[PDB]
Amino acid sequence: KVKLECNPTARIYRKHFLGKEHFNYYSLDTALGHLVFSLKYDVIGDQEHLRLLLRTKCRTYHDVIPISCLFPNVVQMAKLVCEDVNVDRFYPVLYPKASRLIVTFDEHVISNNFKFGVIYQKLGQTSEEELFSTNEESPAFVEFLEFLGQKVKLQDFKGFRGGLDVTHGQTGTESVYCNFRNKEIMFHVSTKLPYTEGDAQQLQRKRHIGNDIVAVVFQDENTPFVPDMIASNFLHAYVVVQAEGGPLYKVSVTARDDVPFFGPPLPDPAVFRKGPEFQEFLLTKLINAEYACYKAEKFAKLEERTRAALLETLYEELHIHSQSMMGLGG
Amino acid sequence: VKLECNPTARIYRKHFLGKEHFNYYSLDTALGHLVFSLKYDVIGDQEHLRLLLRTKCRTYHDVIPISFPNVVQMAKLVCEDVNVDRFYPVLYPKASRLIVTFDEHVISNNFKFGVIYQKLGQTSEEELFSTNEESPAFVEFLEFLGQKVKFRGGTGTESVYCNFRNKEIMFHVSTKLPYTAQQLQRKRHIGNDIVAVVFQDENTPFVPDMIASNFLHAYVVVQAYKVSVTARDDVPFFGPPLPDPAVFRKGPEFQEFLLTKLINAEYACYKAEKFAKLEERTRAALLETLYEELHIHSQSMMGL
Repeated sequence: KVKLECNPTARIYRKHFLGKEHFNYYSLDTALGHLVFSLKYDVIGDQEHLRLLLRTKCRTYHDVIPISCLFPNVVQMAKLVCEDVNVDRFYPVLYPKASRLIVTFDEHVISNNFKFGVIYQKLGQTSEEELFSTNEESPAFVEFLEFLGQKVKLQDFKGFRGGLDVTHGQTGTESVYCNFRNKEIMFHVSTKLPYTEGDAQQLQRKRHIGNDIVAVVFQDENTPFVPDMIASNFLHAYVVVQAEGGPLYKVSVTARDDVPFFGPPLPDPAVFRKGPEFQEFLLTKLINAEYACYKAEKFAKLEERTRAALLETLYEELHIHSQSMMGLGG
Repeated sequence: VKLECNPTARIYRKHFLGKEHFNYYSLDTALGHLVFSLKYDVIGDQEHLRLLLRTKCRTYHDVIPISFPNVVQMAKLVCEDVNVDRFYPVLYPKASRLIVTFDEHVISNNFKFGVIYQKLGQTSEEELFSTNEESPAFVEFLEFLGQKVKFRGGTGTESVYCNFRNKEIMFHVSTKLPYTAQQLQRKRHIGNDIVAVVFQDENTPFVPDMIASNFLHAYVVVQAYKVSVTARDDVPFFGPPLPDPAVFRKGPEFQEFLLTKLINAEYACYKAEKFAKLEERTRAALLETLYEELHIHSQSMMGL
C-alpha cells in the first residue's frame, strides 16, 4: 500500500534518472559547499519538461520545470532549483560509473534493516526493574508475538541479527523476526533474552532494547507508560498495544517532544483486530517512528555530519574520475 | 532477416538512445569532424563497453568486454587512426535526437522502382519503351506485385504501390504511364530510377547497356517465373540468395522475396562508383552541420 517515510528526494534518482538519458555536474560553492547536480530533459506530447536534482551539504532540492521554445545553461538551471547557488560554472561528470555512485549516495538514507524492542508491561509496572524482569510469557503475549513476525532460532540464523548472538547462544536461544517490504526486521523480545539472578536492572536485556530507537510495549491490561520510565540514550518512540480480551488490540503512541509526527495516522476509534490490516499498520508505524526519531536532537548532528562526508567523497570521486576521463594520462 | 542498409546505422537507436551514454566530438587533422558515442553497460557478471565513432565517410562500431580506460583509448579502440589533442563532451540535452537522425539518414524510407516490359526481340530503348498494351501474363504478375491504386514517388492514369517494412514503394510501370519523341514520358520516371524489374513473356537477352541511364544500375529480370539478376560490375551481391531451382512459385513467399531483393538491390547499387560522390558529399555536409550544432549548444551550456 503506502510509501515508507524516508526523505522523499532519495527516490528520485531511481524513479526518474538511473538508466535514462541525463547529466550530472559538480561545482564548489563557498557557502553551500560541494554541489552535485543532476538534470534530465524529458518530452511528452509537445511539452518539454526539465527535471532537476541539486545536492548540497545539507539538502537535495528537486523540481520539474516546464521549458518552452520561446534553452537555459547549467548554472541557470541550478538557480531554478536552489536560489542560493552562486558559482561561475559547473563541470560535467564524464565518468561512466558516476550514476551508480550517485544513486548510492542519494539512497544512503533509506535503511533496509530495523531492530525494534518489545517490552511486556505487567499491570502495576512503573520501573525499568519491573519492566524487564519478566519471565512468564502471557497467552495474549504469545498470540501477539506470533502476529508480529516469525519465531526464529538464533543458532545458525542467516538473516539480519540486530546484534543478537548468532553463534554462541549468549543472547537467548530464539527471537521474533520478519521480512517486511524489502526490509529485514529483528525484534528484541524482552522475555526471550536472558534473565539474570540478582541483576534487577537486567543488563542482558537492556543492552539490546536500550540501544534500539523504537519499541513496542505490549500490555495485557491498560497501564500508564511514558518514555520517562526507561533510561536510554536511544529509545525515542513507543507503540503501546493493549489486548482487551472481552479480541481487540487498543493502540497508542508515546515519544519524546523531540520527535515529530509519524507513520500511518491512528484510526479514529483507535482499535485494531488481529489480521493483515494490523500487521501492515504496526510494522510501517514502527519504521515511520524510527525515521521520525532521526530528526531529534540526538541524531540530527550525526546525520548532517554523515551526509556531508558522503557528498565530499562522492564529489571528490566524480572529480577524480572525470579528470581521468578527459586526459589524466595517455 | 533484415534489410541490407548499412548495419552500423540501426545501432545508435537500438543501443544508445534513451539509455545512459556519452557523446563527444573532435577535429581530426586527418579525418575532419568527429562524433563519438560511448556506452558502459554491466551485463550482470561482466562489464561490456560499446562504441560508435563517426567520421566524414565511415562510422566505426565495436563492443569491448572491459576489466577503466580514458576517452581517447575508447576511440582508439574502434578507429586506430584517431590522433587528437582532446575529445570534447556534448552537453546539449537535445543532441541524442540530432544524432539518431544523422545516424539514420542513410536509411531510405522511400523507394521508386521501374517496370519495363520486354516483348520477345525488343532490344533497343525505343522498342522496350514503345510497348503500349499489356499482355495477360504481365497483368497477372502486376496485380501480384502489389495493389492497384489511382507516397507518389514523383503520373498517368494509374500505377502500383505497396507497403513493406513501413517503407512506401511506388512502381513505374512503363505501360500504365502516358504515351507521349523516343518515349521521353516513360524515361522521365524509369530513367531517374535505379532498380527496375524487367518482365518478359518469352526469354530474350537483357543487358543494362540497352538503356542509357546514369542512374539505373540493377535489374531484377522476371520471365513468365524465371528470375535472374543483372547489374553493373560496380554493384555487389544483394537481397536473399537466389534459390537452387532458380524458378519462383507465384504467391506470398515470392512477392516477399522480390520486394526485399529490389530494395536490397538499391542499397547495393548505392555502394557503386557513381554513388560515391553524393554519399561522401551528403554525409560530410550533414556531419559538418551536426558538429557545429553539437559545438555551439555545448559551449552555450557553459561558456560561449
